[PDB]
Amino acid sequence: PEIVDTCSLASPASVCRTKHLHLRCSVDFTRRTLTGTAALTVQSQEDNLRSLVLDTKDLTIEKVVINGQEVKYALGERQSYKGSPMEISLPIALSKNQEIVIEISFETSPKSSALQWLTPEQTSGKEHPYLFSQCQAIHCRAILPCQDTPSVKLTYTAEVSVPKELVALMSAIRDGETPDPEDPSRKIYKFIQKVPIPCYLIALVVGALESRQIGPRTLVWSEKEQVEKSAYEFSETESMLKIAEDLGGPYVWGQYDLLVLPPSFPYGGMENPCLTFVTPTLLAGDKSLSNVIAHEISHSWTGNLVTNKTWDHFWLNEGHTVYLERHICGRLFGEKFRHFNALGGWGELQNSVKTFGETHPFTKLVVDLTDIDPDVAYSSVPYEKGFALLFYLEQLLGGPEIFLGFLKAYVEKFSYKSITTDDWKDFLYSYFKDKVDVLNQVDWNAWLYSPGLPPIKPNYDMTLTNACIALSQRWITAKEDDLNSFNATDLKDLSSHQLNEFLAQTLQRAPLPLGHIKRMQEVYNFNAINNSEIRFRWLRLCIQSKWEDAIPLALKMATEQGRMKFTRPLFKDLAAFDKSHDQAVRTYQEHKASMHPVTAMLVGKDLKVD
Ligand SMILES: C[C@H](NC(=O)[C@@H](CC(=O)NO)Cc1ccccc1)C(=O)O
Ligand SMILES: [Yb+3]
Ligand SMILES: [Yb+3]
Ligand SMILES: [Yb+3]
Ligand SMILES: [Zn+2]
Repeated sequence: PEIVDTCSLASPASVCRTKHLHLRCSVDFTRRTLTGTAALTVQSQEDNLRSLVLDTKDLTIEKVVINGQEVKYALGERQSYKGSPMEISLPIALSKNQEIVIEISFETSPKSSALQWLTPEQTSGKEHPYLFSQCQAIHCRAILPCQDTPSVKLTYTAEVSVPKELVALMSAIRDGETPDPEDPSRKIYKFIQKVPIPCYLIALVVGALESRQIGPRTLVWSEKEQVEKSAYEFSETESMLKIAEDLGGPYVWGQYDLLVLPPSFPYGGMENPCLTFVTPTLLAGDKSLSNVIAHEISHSWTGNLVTNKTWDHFWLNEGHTVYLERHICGRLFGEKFRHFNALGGWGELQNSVKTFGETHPFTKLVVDLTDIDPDVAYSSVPYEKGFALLFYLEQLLGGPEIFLGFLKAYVEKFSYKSITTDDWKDFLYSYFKDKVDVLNQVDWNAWLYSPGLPPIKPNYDMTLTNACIALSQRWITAKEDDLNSFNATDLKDLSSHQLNEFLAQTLQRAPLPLGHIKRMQEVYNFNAINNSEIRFRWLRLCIQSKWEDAIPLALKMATEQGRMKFTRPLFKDLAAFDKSHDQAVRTYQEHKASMHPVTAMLVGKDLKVD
């Protein structure tokens, strides 16, 4: 069974493996560089090992030290988004299982794709700068030299020097703080991660952060202006951790803290161990976007404990996490609610497949990422096709209680390891050996490796969806003389989730006639709704239906936050509207230099600019 990581230029785990990183760096805001040493404890997996190769991207290497002396190394030629391989010549050949420590002195580039450096103007407080990282999938190599593949798990410690007014946090347990001996305007924050993790989980923030406690093992961190609102928004967090522990087994990471990032954070959430990062666009005021916390919590088992061996197997991380996310929300709010969210996810899958096209290779569950940048291929597919496959399997094999038994056993089986789809499938067959005849009914080749919508759609309870579908059908089939029958009372029995689903249904049939959209604004006043998911879908419906009044609203939401879920389609829709096209491109050009580097790249590709 031969499997190597095609996104990594480092020596693979079969040659050598990193066991520990001790990181000592200083955050230089004047220069937008992180400077320090990465000491890697590396274990040879081979006899007579004399060299090894590490991933780097846009790093400046000052030197490499083993056994107190400088050693030879060479940087290869850059291999586009993969970066440049660093070969290091070991001073003494290693036997199998021998471990050494390699200390690499390095400096990042200001344009590190792992990092966003924010001026004071780009923060809430307006007095201090801010830095955050995002290493998933393959940007850890833009921060430090490493075997940048999830097929290798290491523990880590780190000492981070920062201006003394600021606070540093990491994906790790805080292990104290002191004044910096070599510069008193500074502080050193120390950190310890005792659980082996893939390098994509290394995370760093530095900024003017304050914390508030919201449960026995949870602090919320943000700038001061966001603290009170974040505490309320994420108050279900401890109750979700308890349900998750019930489903997954023991939470092993100690703390579960939340960090609410500035608005340019590119994702809804990122499951950094001990410190989940979230977008401030979750702060709807009513806890209605909390499925995102349920999702990040669930990664504490599926993803951070049982990890995909390479990114071709990313659905293992996300499809399982969505399956557990939806169970948490099902426990809190009922089984009809789990089916409603499950049925919504099928529609998001329809969208993604329609968008790439039904034979596009990114619509496959297991993807081949050789020479594909993971950020380009990134979509809802591994989430929703992965969830669809699990929910189909749940229904085939006897229901949620039985399938949840399999999930817990799966996590116990593969804790602290990195696995492939074939490892998952083999264990699925082993666990359900008394139901192999059922298992053999599944069209594995189609579910796993075929493009498009899955060969079979699961059964979904429709109770909560029906009202959404009816209202959306009323609007789609309305003629001019029917617009007067709509009224704000149409919405009185719909939850925010149902309103969001009404908009998703209607957006799938966009455009609507412009008079319909204007009437919808007259009677429902969707312009007033600040809930980001609902506002996103409503602005998209308005732009796709060619409402000029919506252009400044859509542009302002595209640029005042940077969650890619929202920014990328808003910009794409604005460019596809002839009236807003020149402005969409201009606004992108003007904002580009102060955007997140990955977001800037993808919006550029979407708009075909550069
Ligand atoms: C498209 C994008 N997706 C994410 O941010 C997900 C990232 C993730 O998988 N974290 O674990 C986390 C997530 C999971 C489920 C719902 C929303 C967000 C987004 O929502 O902005
Ligand atoms: Yb300690
Ligand atoms: Yb009529
Ligand atoms: Yb150009
Ligand atoms: Zn996830």
